[PDB]
Amino acid sequence: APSQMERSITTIIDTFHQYSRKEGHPDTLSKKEFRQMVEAQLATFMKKEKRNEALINDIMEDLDTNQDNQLSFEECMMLMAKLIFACHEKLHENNPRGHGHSHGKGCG
Amino acid sequence: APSQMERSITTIIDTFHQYSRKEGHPDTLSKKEFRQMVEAQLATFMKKEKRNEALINDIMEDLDTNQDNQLSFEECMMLMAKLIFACHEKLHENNPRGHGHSHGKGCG
Ligand SMILES: [Ca+2]
Ligand SMILES: [Ca+2]
Ligand SMILES: [Ca+2]
Ligand SMILES: [Ca+2]
Ligand SMILES: [Zn+2]
Ligand SMILES: [Zn+2]
Ligand SMILES: [Zn+2]
Ligand SMILES: [Zn+2]
Repeated sequence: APSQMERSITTIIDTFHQYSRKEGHPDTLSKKEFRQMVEAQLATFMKKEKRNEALINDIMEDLDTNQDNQLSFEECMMLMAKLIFACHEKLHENNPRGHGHSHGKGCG
Repeated sequence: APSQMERSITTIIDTFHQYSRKEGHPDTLSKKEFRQMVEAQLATFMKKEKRNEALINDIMEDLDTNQDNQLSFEECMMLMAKLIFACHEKLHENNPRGHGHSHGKGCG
């Protein structure tokens, strides 16, 4: 049976395809598809981005490294990598040591 | 509420910590912790590695880029990146177009 780790990897890919298949090339994200994905799937991790079209505009341009106005899977995974690392760092910030009790924030 | 994508990112980090916290430094994987994680969490994605200590030995040495005999989070995420890309490619191989029906293999 698929492990928690394998399920998580598959779900990341499935989520990308849920938005990439809507219009244009079915394996790339148009601006509209990327914004939809960010607002629906990263509304907590990218809370300031969902309500701010401005930062989404910067991020699309940063990720679109071949300047073809769509995000390939490989281009979009640069964002996933940044999010994973940021979440790891924030998880540690929210779980300080030495309090003799647990914390439950996770990452934000 | 956390999205499927956010849940997947958190679960990846939680799975790393489930094995990194067992011994030694609580935020790095010893050889024993890494092998345990691979055998328990990547038994399908890395099916040939779980039953083959040999390939796990190569992978640990490839990932341990500072040669300190443990995998940091950053070092271990190089493996996660390779797995995500490999799963994406295999998902496409298992879902050929033009058959007029669905396929259900996912990635392996
Ligand atoms: Ca598309
Ligand atoms: Ca592009
Ligand atoms: Ca450890
Ligand atoms: Ca190391
Ligand atoms: Zn794809
Ligand atoms: Zn506290
Ligand atoms: Zn950690
Ligand atoms: Zn078929």
